[PDB]
Amino acid sequence: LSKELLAEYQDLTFLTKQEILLAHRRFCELLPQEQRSVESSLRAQVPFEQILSLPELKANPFKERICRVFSTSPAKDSLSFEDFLDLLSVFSDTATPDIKSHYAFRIFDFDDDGTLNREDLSRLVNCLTGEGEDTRLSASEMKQLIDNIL
Ligand SMILES: [Mg+2]
Repeated sequence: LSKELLAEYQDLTFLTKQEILLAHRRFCELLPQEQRSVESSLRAQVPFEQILSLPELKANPFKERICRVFSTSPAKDSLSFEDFLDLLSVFSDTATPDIKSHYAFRIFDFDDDGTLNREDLSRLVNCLTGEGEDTRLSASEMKQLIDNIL
């Protein structure tokens, strides 16, 4: 489903509390001492440089998409508390795969036109099949199969 499903989650609290505890400390480890107080973390965002610690984003080198797409801020390089938590919630593959699809989709979808564009289409079957590997090789054959399923 579209942001319609997640829209209901964020507007709620599907996010656990324990995970938050870790963020308060575990993360404050990379944040200055004068910021160790979660009090300044609710307004302060996590610098991209430090975010490199979160493997969740490792999915794509230039997470620049996570900042702008996942978060709506001018910096576009500092995960803010706001969504940060909401991310862990929506990132819950509890329900069917549909939820997961939205997770990886929105993240991989930088344009967000309403479907998988050449941009996502690649990064997509790329991670699954494995760009430049055994599966599909260097070529446009990615259209033959993708078109065979559609
Ligand atoms: Mg797209």
